[PDB]
Amino acid sequence: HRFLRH
Repeated sequence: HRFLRH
């Protein structure tokens, strides 16, 4: 569930 967010 590695939901990146930058």
